[PDB]
Amino acid sequence: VDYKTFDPDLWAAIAKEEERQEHNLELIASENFVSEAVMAAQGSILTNKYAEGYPGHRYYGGCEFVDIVENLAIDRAKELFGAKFANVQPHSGSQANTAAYLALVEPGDTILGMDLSAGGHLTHGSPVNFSGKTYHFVAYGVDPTTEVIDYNVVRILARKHQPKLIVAGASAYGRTIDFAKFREIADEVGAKLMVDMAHIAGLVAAGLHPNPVPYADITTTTTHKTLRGPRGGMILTNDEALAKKINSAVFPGIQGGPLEHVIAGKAVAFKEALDPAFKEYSEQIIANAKAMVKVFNQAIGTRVISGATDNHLMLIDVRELGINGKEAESILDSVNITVNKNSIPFETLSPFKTSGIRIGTPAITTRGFKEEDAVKVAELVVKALQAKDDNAQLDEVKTGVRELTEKFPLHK
Amino acid sequence: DYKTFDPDLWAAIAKEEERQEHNLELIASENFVSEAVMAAQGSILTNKYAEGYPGHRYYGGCEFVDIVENLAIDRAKELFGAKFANVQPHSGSQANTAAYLALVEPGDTILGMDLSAGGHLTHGSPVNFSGKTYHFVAYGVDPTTEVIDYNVVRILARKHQPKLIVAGASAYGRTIDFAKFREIADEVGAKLMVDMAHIAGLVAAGLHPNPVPYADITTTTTHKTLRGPRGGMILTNDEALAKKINSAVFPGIQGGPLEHVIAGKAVAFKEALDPAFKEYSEQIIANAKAMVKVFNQAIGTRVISGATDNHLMLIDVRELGINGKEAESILDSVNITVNKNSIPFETLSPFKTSGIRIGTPAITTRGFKEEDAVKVAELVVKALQAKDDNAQLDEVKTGVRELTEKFPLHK
Ligand SMILES: CN1c2c(O)nc(N)nc2NC[C@@H]1CNc1ccc(C(=O)N[C@@H](CCC(=O)O)C(=O)O)cc1
Ligand SMILES: CN1c2c(O)nc(N)nc2NC[C@@H]1CNc1ccc(C(=O)N[C@@H](CCC(=O)O)C(=O)O)cc1
Ligand SMILES: CN1c2c(O)nc(N)nc2NC[C@@H]1CNc1ccc(C(=O)N[C@@H](CCC(=O)O)C(=O)O)cc1
Ligand SMILES: Cc1ncc(COP(=O)(O)O)c(CNCC(=O)O)c1O
Ligand SMILES: Cc1ncc(COP(=O)(O)O)c(CNCC(=O)O)c1O
Repeated sequence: VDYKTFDPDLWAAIAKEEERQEHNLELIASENFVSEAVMAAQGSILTNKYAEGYPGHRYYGGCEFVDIVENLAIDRAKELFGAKFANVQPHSGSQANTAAYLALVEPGDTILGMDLSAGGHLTHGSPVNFSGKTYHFVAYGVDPTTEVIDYNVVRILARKHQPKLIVAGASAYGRTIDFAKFREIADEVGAKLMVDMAHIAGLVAAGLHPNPVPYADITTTTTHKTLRGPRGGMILTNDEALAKKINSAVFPGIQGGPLEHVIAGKAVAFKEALDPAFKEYSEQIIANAKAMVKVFNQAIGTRVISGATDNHLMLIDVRELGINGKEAESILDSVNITVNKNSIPFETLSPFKTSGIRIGTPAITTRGFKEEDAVKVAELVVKALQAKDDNAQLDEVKTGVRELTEKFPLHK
Repeated sequence: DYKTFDPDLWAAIAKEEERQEHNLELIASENFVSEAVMAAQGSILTNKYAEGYPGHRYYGGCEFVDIVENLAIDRAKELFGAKFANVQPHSGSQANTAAYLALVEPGDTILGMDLSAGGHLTHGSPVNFSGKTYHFVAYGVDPTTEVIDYNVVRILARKHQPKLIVAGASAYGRTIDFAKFREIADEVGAKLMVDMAHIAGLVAAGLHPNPVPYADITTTTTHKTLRGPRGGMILTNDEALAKKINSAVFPGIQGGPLEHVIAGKAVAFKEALDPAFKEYSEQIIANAKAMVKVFNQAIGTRVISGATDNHLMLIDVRELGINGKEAESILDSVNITVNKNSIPFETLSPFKTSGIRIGTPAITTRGFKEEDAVKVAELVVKALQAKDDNAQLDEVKTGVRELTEKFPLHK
């Protein structure tokens, strides 16, 4: 509180954001609320250490204890996911994927990855991203009728295009991904397989989604989604030769000094995820998501892509409400429900309007919501979107949000 | 209490805290951030996805994160006079990655400082993305003076016709003539990029010529002499480049920014706008010059170029019959933390090297003045000359203890 007097404007903004998280329903599928330990590690004196290199082999003196922290994160990662090798230095999921491609393919090589509209990430071959700029991406999508991955189409594309690498994983796909089937297709055309499990990494760790690590040549992930850790990336592999290429790619390939205080937060979160309570959290995530999907399915005007969820998220086509994703987002904001607009498969509008919204349950599950409460959130979402600027209706939605946020204090 | 759930992690963090307390941190690129910076990094801002830029995000709920990031952008602009600022780079390497994307094309010819002479890895080392992605030509320093020969730089630029000239250094103790670099770049039709990561605090305090008026793009880290959290930043005065910089950072090479880190950047920039920061920055250079004088007079330690104009020095340890890695290990055993470092025309591998690098930002932050800097330098000399006399080493340890007890850090 002493330093808060020196910079009133900044600490005032941080206080508002704390209230915002307290008083809104955070439904961004890729968000979560980290523990106090995760925040304490990020707020620690480890921010002061330069530690270029890897544990035991640094380019600086004085890394005795940073080496303990980083090996803590590596070892717990290997235990969480069954990988023989782990790199915990990527600053983000985008840095992780950048180094993974460096260890797997050459510039210009052909890569088969999920199309962004269908659910793939920017770094799975978007042409405004390094991935699409550096490599020759062929995109697979979802079936127009079922809106799930057609693995025959993936195989057809793989045979047609003879990719060096197939990428699986998604930012906006609510369904189980068949990594074994992907491995089988990659083997038929002689390609490598990279799996980006960033969104489902927590569910994988809890055994509630098939684990890609045994199948993928390289597995990448973020630490800050369903894994409920600090923001950052990680790279997993079982091949010792790839592990050497990954480590060289991360540093001195594309990064310099690692963020050791963030890596401390990773070690914190990995140990939390190894706790048996974490598995109960993860099942609650899926139970809550399925509960909301059921509410959204019964409502006309919220159309759940593929009609179901197997994991933490849902993609909602809002077009039949006469709105686009950007306006659906702002409507829900005006009643203190935070989502993001999101492209849906076969998206026809720009990535800034879109035809839908995305909703995920990890953050409300973390603050304590159960299925009854998830159901109330979805009902509130449907009500707000059907309101059509009936301000009385909207204020009732605000009331229900207020009841939910008071029933489940977060930072209080 | 949450510390009881993970005793191994929290013990390691506590040991690192004592280590910073009881060792002399002489690593030129390190510092000790304020309680406010750590509090900002340890805040709830880590929970926010904020892809995009203030006002134009891909997520809901960014009203207050937008305030924070604009605080950091605006303070960066007031500190350095840049018309545009990008505060989202996760690191200095990410900053430079986006800068190159905004300036040149893969395979283009870039003229950057050789690593041994003092340049950074991202200034064209062939094990780095820079050397792999672009055709780098290196300029170095004169062998006799160990400072930059700007006529040799002009000859190289004329000969190789680079699309881009990069100036800036990780281990160069002397003033860089950014005006001269701009002039050379203009003669051969090149763009100019300046990576001021090490001197950014000195630049902010007006103690090193400011590159922002000269460089097409200026990159920096926020965590060296700027005494901020770990991260990068990209500055420019050109509206077209600013747009290319922003697209290069996101969605070019990053995803969501680290908003708690950007909060810490905003904290640190306001600290640097305070007049005490200028006195801190002046003390940095005074302490560095004080140590250089000790090293010059000591037999066995040779200061590269024989002088410093900024925060750091390269010490050629070869006359002591050791290499930089051994010098690093000796000094660590007496609680002095340095890093081995290549010297100009380095003949050994980057993991052995012929020297060590020493900088004063961190001991200056603990409060050291020139008298105390002189004692640090004398202790470094005593330890490197100790040569298996364990009694001498114990005396060095005692002197380190007197200094760290006199200038408490985390206590
Ligand atoms: C993380 N990300 C994401 C993703 O990567 N993949 C899916 N399926 N869904 C999502 N949802 C949320 C988020 C969306 N991020 C995006 C998505 C698309 C773009 C994009 O194409 N932008 C272009 C054009 C933007 C425009 O026309 O407005 C650019 O030049 O920046 C830029 C950022
Ligand atoms: C940040 N960095 C640095 C730098 O970039 N530039 C200078 N002048 N001085 C320094 N000092 C500290 C630090 C040193 N970092 C380095 C320096 C050199 C290398 C390098 O050449 N590595 C090679 C192999 C080196 C070897 O033979 O051991 C590699 O394949 O990884 C890798 C990292
Ligand atoms: C000291 N010295 C030096 C050195 O001895 N060794 C190295 N590696 N590097 C350097 N760098 C700086 C300095 C030498 N610099 C130069 C650079 C260029 C020239 C040069 O081309 N002079 C020609 C004239 C060339 C012309 O005008 O056509 C000559 O005949 O003197 C002569 C000397
Ligand atoms: C599958 C996947 N991979 C990589 C990333 C990139 O991580 P960083 O933002 O840390 O670079 C994301 C981000 N997904 C964000 C979202 O879905 O909202 C992702 O979903
Ligand atoms: C001039 C310069 N530019 C970029 C970087 C890279 O920043 P990151 O480590 O955050 O990627 C460094 C690191 N210099 C580290 C040192 O001198 O010890 C640097 O000195």
